[PDB]
Amino acid sequence: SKIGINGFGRIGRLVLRAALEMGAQVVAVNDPFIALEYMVYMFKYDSTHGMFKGEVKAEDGALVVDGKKITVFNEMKPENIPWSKAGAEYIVESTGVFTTIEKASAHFKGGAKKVIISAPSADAPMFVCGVNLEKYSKDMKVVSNASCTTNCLAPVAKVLHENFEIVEGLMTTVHAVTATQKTVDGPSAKDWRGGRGAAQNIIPSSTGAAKAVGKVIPELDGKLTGMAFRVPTPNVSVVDLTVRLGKECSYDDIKAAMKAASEGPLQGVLGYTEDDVVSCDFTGDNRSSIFDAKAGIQLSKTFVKVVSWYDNEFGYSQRVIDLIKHMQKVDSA
Amino acid sequence: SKIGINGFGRIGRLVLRAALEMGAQVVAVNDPFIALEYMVYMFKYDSTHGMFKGEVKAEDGALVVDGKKITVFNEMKPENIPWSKAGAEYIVESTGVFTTIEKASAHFKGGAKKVIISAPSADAPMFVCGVNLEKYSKDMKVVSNASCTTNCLAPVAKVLHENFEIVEGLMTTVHAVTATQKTVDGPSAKDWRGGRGAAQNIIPSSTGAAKAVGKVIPELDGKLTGMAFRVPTPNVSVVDLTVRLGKECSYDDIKAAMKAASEGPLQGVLGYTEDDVVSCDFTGDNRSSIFDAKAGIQLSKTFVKVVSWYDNEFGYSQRVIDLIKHMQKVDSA
Amino acid sequence: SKIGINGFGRIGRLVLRAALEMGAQVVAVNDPFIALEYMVYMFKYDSTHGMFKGEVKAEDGALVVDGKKITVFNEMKPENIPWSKAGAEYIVESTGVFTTIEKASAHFKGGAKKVIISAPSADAPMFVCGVNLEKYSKDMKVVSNASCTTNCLAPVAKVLHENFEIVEGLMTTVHAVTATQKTVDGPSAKDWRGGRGAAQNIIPSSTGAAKAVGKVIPELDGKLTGMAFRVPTPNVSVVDLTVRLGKECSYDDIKAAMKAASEGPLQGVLGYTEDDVVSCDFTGDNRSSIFDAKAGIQLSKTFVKVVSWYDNEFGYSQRVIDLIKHMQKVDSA
Amino acid sequence: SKIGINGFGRIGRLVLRAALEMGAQVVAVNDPFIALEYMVYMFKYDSTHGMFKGEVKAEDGALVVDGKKITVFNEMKPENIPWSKAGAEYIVESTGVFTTIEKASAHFKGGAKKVIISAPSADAPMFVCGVNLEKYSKDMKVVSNASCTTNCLAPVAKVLHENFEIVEGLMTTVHAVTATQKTVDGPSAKDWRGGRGAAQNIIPSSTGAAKAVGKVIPELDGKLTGMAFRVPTPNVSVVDLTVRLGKECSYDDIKAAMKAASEGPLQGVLGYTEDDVVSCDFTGDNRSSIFDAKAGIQLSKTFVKVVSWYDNEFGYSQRVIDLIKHMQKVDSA
Repeated sequence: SKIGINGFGRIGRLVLRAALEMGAQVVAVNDPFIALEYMVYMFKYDSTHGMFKGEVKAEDGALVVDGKKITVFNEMKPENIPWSKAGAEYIVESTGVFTTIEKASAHFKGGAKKVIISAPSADAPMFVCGVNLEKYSKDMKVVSNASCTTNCLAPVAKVLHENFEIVEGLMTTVHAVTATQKTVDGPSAKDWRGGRGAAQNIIPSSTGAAKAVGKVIPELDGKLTGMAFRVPTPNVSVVDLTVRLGKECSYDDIKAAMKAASEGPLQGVLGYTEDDVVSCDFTGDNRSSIFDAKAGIQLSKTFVKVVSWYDNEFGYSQRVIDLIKHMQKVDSA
Repeated sequence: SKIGINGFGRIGRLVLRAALEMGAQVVAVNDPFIALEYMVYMFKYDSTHGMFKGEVKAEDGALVVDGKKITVFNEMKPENIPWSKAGAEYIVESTGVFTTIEKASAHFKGGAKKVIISAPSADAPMFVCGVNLEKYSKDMKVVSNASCTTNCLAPVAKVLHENFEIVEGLMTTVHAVTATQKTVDGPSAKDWRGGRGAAQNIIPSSTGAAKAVGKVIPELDGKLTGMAFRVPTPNVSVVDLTVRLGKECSYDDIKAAMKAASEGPLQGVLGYTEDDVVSCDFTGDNRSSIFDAKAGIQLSKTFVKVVSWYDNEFGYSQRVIDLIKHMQKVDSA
Repeated sequence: SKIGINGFGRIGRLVLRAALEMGAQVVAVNDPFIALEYMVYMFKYDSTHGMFKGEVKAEDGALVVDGKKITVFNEMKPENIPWSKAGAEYIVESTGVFTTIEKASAHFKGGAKKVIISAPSADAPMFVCGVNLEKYSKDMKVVSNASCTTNCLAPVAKVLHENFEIVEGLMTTVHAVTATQKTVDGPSAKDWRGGRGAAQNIIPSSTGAAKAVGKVIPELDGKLTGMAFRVPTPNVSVVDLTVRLGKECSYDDIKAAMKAASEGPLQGVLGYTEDDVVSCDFTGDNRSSIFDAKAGIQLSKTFVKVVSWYDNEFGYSQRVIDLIKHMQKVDSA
Repeated sequence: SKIGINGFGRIGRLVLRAALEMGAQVVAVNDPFIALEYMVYMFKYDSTHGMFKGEVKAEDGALVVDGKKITVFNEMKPENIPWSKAGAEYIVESTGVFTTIEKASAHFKGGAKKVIISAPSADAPMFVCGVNLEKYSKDMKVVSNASCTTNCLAPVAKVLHENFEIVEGLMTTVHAVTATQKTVDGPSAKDWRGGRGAAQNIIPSSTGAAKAVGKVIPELDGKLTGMAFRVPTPNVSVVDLTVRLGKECSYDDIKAAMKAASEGPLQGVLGYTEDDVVSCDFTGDNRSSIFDAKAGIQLSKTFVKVVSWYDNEFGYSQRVIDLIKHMQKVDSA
């Protein structure tokens, strides 16, 4: 699908695993810091998701994954990456720093057609698969796939709001550790709690996730907000949404509405389970949000707490490829 | 004080540490399973709270801690413990098994004057220090000190209800691992999620805490309920309380009300901080509930989330001694 | 291959995964404690090794795994398990308690032909695949597959001794946590260090592994001994063998000898790598021992330290099926 | 004492804590990256060693700890720190970057009298308190305090060599995580294993410790070498030393020799225990090396394994202050 990836960090590298897994075609990778023999090692071994089953080798200055030759570039500034040379047209911008339309637009100088920011953007239209893809029009040059917690929250909020109306809600995500955290207490000037030892601590943290759902589902703007607790697990997180509903209902109506949407309009985005699951059961899960039927609780006919799991690395990687596929189809119709 | 302790598990051992920290007097300990020389070792060394500072030895069938002799019994059945033989009068029943009035009364067959269940009871009146100690009357022979999460929830629920009226609240506690969990996946018949590998997993779980607050503050009965997530930390937990309030207010009004209560009627039970704290900052904290001012969020003038920390092992042990000291005052008044 | 498994704990349950994976046929499972709906859950979800990809259901009092109907029994005493009724002939005895020939022999009363103890036996001949299988003769009714650390140590010691002669050696295994450990400091009367919180601690522990290599390779009897440090990882362990050799050599002769044996007589038992591997890279590995070329060190021409990884759960499960296959072939020739 | 500290990372902060614990006087701290109000916070709160007991505030551009004013500089280059301005004379250079005599000499441009590198040095004479302090002469202007693992190895190597003669030794340290590791898999160009997820993994690593002992005890030069395994614990490490000895002996002779040295010439540096200890029992331990008597094993009268614990953050910080106090005595003698 002429995909180029900028950044070979955790998201770039798993977006590449996802593409391979989904039959997609990545033709170029850019990273200023990882050299090609290091790229091979990093792609091949993964402590959370297992060793890549397939051949990964460096051959003539290209990364070669199961025969697929991927051109590698090591440019510092996006404007200088020669995307056109590899034939990379739609590029996943995963560095975390070129996230606004102006900045992401620097990929057009090297011949990119469209840029997909895999992070919240302050101004590029944000998409969540299964919720607002019909808003995408081929004239959008730079889009964003929002965050992995927005991709978990927005499914479950779409179903709750369509059927019972969300009057207001407050969310907590119990989130696995990330790369921005510290093995032992270290400096983190912009977030003091975030520099404290990640394996030792439950750490309060912020999240713009519930805010961003107000952008993906405009009717929920200003009705949701939340926070995060980082806890010592390597991956897979859980949204805990407490919501005041507009229409009286039972918990079995909430379970029935969620099962119905996982079977139809949100098939493959929203999952449904009634088992005694814990977080390791969703390592490698491709869905954006998996509603846990037995964990939620209802205090009253309009006040309830809903629980939804997400593999914060893997489901979001798979959604980046889904948004590119949707985009391509819309741009060639 | 003439305290006796039944059970030498984490609660029993740490109530012995708290007594010694607080000048209270423990004269006998019973455990059917832990022999005297193993008691010396388990009390002396503690992975979370550290080595006991002071001398701990077994001398003539007694446990001697800083010169104090503690008679040791190894009886399976309460009715068989010779409490009067050791001069033990106020028994902390900490095994978790004899929690109703009918079952805890077996201690009177051995000469006990009062029994304090250090766990929730289906029927013994439950106390939270700072919230309802004035309900205690000297004719109550069996009382309960409720649980560590109720001791964290109830102070915060009391200030919120007094000042703004709680209409409805749903609670989550992000809870450190406990002795009932498993190092690797194994059998837990009653609670299948609870048998899954504790260091690997975020584990949904139940909590009666929120329900128990309706017992302690009768006007919150049926207005509150909640759940727990067990996460891989050895100690210290956090209550995440989402509440709809009767009176409109700002978050600064909630902060002011908590600060004031921690300086006055709840001094020593409820703490207040505005620092960038994490859970390891509360290891060894003696207070029942520390309101984290900076972590809460308010969505509207009546819908807010409040975060309060607690060292689930240690604040609770100290409260058991405070409950016994209150009781001995009323009983000899 | 008419296999019956006694015990549905971690080894029993992964021996069943291994059998399915290897085309073997298990016709019965016995466990007194796990009921069939709990067996389905436990087999299906695994925090370390992933969800079973396949259908697992209870159907008419049988566990049915991908069409394979497995009869379940819930007997407390091995003598009473009716193995003959399901046609279970070779039974994997994995409970950890019926480990001597007399005790394991209790399976013959229910019609078992041969018993394979998946633990060290004090008296049943111990086998390690790739090292002493030719010692097996069809008249042996009860054999043992030794332990997962013996299955890692014995390969690597066979190669070192055949080529350079082991004069003496001392081993340390840095071992992942096991089921006998405790989430927080708890009682463990027979091993006080072993009751201390597993996620918090490096814990010295014993191991009979090096002793048992003296039984599998009789020429090394009395020349090896060692110990274990339990550390907070859920699976995959590493042997660190420090050895005084009889013949002068270089580290490159040790690497060459190990590569040669992994390519021929020890193919599939002993692996060889020169990558920058860490323990998660061997989760799911089927080999008994994987020699790490870059981690070992040589001080002198006869004194060296060798490093070998093993997935202490998975490789040993796969070897139990390999020993049964070898046995069957030898018993029907 | 007039101590200055360069760097406010884990070693810098804990050397400030140790000085205050020991009555020593620190008059200035430099860190280019950590601002004064963030210094207050990082010093006050500590996940492993706990909250500082005492008042810590920023007052007029100074860090005031228990009434003591500490002038703060934020200079990138040593030559630019105005050490004489604050009356700082003995500088603990703890950044890890200025470790040779040529690089550490940049501190004299600012008025320093002596520089103590709190890390190994390629050329500054290295000291281990208790082993070779008598080699210090007042003309040495730049010295090194070696590393925390050398401070654990060298006392134990000294008793073993004095009494039985070390012919050959290979060491492994099972080492807690450090600040150079990663919460999740990421880039570590120089050391690929060291970038893999620290809480997930046992990680082979290098150590110069054993080589450095040949510098500190010149007769062990070239007789020792070793490696490290980084494991998921926040602090406290253990040396596993396998040694061939010149003189035949029993393990009881090694125990007796260690016990005697800890009562006499190594009192305070080497500790001795015979309890069932685990690593959390040594958090905050001030000693450099605690011999665990019960964990070692002896194969033959000349081949034994010795286990010694150390709190890699804390014993080392205390030794830096002991080295400075020795130096100030000799310099004013």
